[PDB]
Amino acid sequence: GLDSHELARLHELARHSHAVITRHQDAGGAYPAAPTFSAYRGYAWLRDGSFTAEGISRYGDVASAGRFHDWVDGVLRRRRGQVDDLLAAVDRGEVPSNEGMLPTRFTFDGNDGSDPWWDFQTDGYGMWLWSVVTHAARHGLDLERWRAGIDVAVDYLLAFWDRPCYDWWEEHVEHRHVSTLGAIHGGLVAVGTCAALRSAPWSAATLQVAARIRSLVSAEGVVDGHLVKWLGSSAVDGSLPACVVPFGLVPPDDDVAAMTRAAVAKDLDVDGGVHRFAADVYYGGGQWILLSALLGWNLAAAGDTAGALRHLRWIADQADADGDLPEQVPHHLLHPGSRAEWVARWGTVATPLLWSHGMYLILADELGLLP
Repeated sequence: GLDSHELARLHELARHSHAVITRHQDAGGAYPAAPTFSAYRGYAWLRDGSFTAEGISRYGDVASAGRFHDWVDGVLRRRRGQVDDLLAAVDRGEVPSNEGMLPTRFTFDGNDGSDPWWDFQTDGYGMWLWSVVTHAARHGLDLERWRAGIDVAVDYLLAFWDRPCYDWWEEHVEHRHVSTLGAIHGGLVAVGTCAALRSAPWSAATLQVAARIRSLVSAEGVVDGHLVKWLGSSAVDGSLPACVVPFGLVPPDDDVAAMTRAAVAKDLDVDGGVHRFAADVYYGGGQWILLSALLGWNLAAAGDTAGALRHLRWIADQADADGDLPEQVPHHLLHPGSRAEWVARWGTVATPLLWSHGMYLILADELGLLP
């Protein structure tokens, strides 16, 4: 589906994607979100990092991906006691406040980088479980290397999966977001179906809770045949295809998968560039590279190779002169009048965003296009 001109460019963007991610990986193994963006620099997210790590693992850099998993594992083992205390509080009928929960931002030395009152999220822990299991399977690795950190994440998610939290976008703490539920589900199914983990004390529980997540989504997270952004809403969010691939609420051929891809395309995809959600005013609500990649990945997995390629091409067209991929671009803005104030406050849009590169690597690999 690609000529020599396109292939050369796509190959080069893959090589550069690998290079930029590994150049900016912290000494301790964390992947930063964006080394030069004011509001993100100095911090790591499990969400960004897990997708970045999966792109790097697919690319074949076992060493780099492993160092990320090492970093996460060690950070989580350090929270063994915090998690045990949260669980003990629950058992005493004293449910912890959001202010006491595990963090969203991490410093590179594994401390809280932000206050969870303001950004409490559970998705990243689910993503990490998915990521580490997938990596180990791909490369034939012994999960015992990372198991104690897996155990912390599992225990935490089994307790807290059903709690309201902010979405991937740091919005709406009172709601239960389907792509958050989906991320947790993906992680739980990954560990619950992993033969190396068959004897873990939580083995059966992970699949039972995954089933509970699917029940909740069936009851409150599907409208008019499609997934919705949060339980009890009617609208879609551009994150929702992740619920299909990779997180597996439904398979790619399911009607709800098809309808969800179609709804996201219709409501949020403009010319190949996918918006986050209709009300998005962040930088005016631009078109997100990672979301176009996510949709493309989902299209590839459904057999729509042409649609996948169209989204891959759109992403490639957003690379700057150095090959760096921004977080988002303003070719179409949902709320154009809101962009200037973001630029004025926080600077120009995060570029490179490592997650953009990670997602590019995943989509490229899905289409057989890694060099």
